Amino acid sequence: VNSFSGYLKLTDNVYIKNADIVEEAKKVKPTVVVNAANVYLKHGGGVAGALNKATNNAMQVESDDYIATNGPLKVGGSCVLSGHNLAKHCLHVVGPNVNKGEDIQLLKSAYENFNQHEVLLAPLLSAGIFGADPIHSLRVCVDTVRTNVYLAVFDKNLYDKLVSSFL
Ligand SMILES: O=C(c1cnc2[nH]c(=O)[nH]c(=O)c2c1)N1CCCCCC1
Repeated sequence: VNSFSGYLKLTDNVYIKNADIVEEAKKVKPTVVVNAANVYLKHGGGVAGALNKATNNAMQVESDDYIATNGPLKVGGSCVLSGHNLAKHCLHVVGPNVNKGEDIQLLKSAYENFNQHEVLLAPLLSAGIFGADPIHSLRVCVDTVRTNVYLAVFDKNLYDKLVSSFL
C-alpha cells in the first residue's frame, strides 16, 4: 500500500491521473519523482521548468554542479539527484526531443531507467514540448516499465484522450 490516490489503473503496474506533477509531488512526497530533463539539465520549461520553479531554483543549482562535474547526459539516459521539497530523489530522464530531430526509438531506452526504482511518480517522457505523441509514449511506457509507475498528466483533455484510446 502506498499514498497515491485517485489514479486509474491501466495495467498490473501502470497508473494514470490528471494532475499537476508539482502539486502531486508536494502532497505525496514520493520516493522518486521523474523529471523530463534535457542532456544539459537546463530546466527552462515544460515539466522541468515547473518542477525547478517549485524548488525555488535549487534543482537548477544542483544540476549545474552535476553537469560541471560529469558533463551532459545521453539522450535516453538519466541521473539521480535530490528531490528537494518535492520528493526524496528526482530521477532526471532524457527522452528524445522530436523538435531537435532525436531518434524516437531512444524513448524505450529512456523508460528503461524507470526499472531501477520500485515506485515512481512521472510524466509521459518526450510528451509536451519534447514533441512526441503522448499516446505512443504511453504505449512504450506500458511495454517497457515493469516497476510501479504513477503517471501525472497535466492536461485534462489529453488525459481523457489517452484513457479512451488505451488498449
Ligand atoms: O508548466 C506548468 C506551470 C508552471 N508554472 C506555473 N505558474 C503559475 O503562476 N501558474 C501556472 O499555471 C503554472 C503552470 N504546469 C505544467 C507542468 C507541471 C504541471 C503543473 C503546471
